[PDB]
Amino acid sequence: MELIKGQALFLELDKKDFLSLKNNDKNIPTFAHPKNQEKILAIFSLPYKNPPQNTKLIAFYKDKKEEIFIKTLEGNYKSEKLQVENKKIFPPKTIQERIAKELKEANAIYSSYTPKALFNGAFNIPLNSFITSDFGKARTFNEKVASYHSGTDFRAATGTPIYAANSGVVKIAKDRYFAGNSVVIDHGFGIYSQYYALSKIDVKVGQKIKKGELIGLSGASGRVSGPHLHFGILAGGKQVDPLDFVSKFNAIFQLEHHHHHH
Ligand SMILES: [Zn+2]
Repeated sequence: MELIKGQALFLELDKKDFLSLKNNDKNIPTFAHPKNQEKILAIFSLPYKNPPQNTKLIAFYKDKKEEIFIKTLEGNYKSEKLQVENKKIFPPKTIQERIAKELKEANAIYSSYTPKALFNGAFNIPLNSFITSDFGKARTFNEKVASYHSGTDFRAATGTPIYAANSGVVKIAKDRYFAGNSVVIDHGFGIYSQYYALSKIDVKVGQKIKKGELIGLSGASGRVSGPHLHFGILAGGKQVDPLDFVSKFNAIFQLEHHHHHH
């Protein structure tokens, strides 16, 4: 199999006598295929940054082992040059404790696995065909610093209402240093959706949220300048192309075949 770096893949395996799916030492959790009761699923994701050239997974069954080979593809990522506030790439030493704190909090959330579906059918995606910066765009900040885009940016006037892409539990709902007013929702199965750069936050941590419920208003408080929604997905432990992820998830989990938007 082949997978573009920075993308997720839904792996389908026989359910009968299955024990474990392992990358190297890492256990990859599995969950029931929602339509085919002879199959189970796992989410496998490749990092955008420094991915392996090839991956070998092993599925352990009671009486056999199966090897799954995945070759990393480079894809067709583009690039942009951006001017940002200097503080966003050179934070003063005195604020780096706050950044380190917010990193530890985020890591605790993403390393906590919810072994049940909190979502409800397909993810909604924004009704918006003006992507100002796609996932994985290579970036040069202020002519000298490099990065890559870890989510997808949609042109939106400040104050555009933002609705949860699916049901789940809110895990983050505050201003964070780099990407501003931020909401993160746990959907179960290690799937998290992210909404950054907001001007207003209308949810609170621990709140159960339904698909299509208002979580805030779009803003211009993010790392990059300009009014936009930053939308992200973390799945399989990695930031992945969120529009691509939603397309693959929805093909499996949608309850109706119609168009999925709020
Ligand atoms: Zn962004």
